[PDB]
Amino acid sequence: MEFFGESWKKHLSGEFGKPYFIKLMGFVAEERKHYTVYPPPHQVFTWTQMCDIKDVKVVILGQDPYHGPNQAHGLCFSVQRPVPPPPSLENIYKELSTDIEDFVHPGHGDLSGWAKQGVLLLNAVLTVRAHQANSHKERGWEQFTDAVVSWLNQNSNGLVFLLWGSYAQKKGSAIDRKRHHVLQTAHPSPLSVYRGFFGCRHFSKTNELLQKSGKKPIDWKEL
DNA sequence: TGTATCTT
DNA sequence: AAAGATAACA
Ligand SMILES: O=c1cc[nH]c(=O)[nH]1
Repeated sequence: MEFFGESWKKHLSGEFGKPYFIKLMGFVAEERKHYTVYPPPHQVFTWTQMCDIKDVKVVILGQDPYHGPNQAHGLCFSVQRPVPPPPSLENIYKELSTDIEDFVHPGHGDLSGWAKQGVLLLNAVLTVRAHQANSHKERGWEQFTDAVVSWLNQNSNGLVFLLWGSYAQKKGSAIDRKRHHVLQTAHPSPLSVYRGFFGCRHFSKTNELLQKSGKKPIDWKEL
């Protein structure tokens, strides 16, 4: 057992020996020697430990991890107990409450329950320097996460990609819009939420598009 | 202070 | 690229 889930390591292995990835890991390690980097080393790839790669039905793509202490744990927008849901997640829960009739605030912020159902909780960038949002962008993470999205685009059919925010939206051109469903809206952060996130209804829409492809819907309350 | 996105 | 401007709030 390790950082990468079995199936994900098998299909993403070709990236490890590539110059951009070797250099990206070197940079992250060098940042960790001078600064505090989120999430810790063992939780950078938690998004690979929740379900098998070919069991992925939905993909929620965010910007980068949370930049405050004990927040980011490798699943986009998630926080493990007893850490309270950060501003972005409180907004996600509010949208979920107006979108899904049965959804109520779960009293915690751990999104592992969605991830176990086949919802890939990925960020365009997988690490961040403490207190500095998007500090690790354009260092190599985008090419790695492009490889993840590309693999899913090529080897699967009828996936629902939820691209939240400008940076997450850059991956739109890596997805075949006729073979997969791409839903795009503003980032749930208070600084952008009013630009389309509130009222986007991505959760009910995902479940409707899944049932049209003959797949089982996501129980958003299973947390 | 702190939690995006468009403009210059 | 990076910083200013804009923008919404317990
Ligand atoms: O994981 C996270 C947290 C905040 N914002 C994101 O885009 N992703």
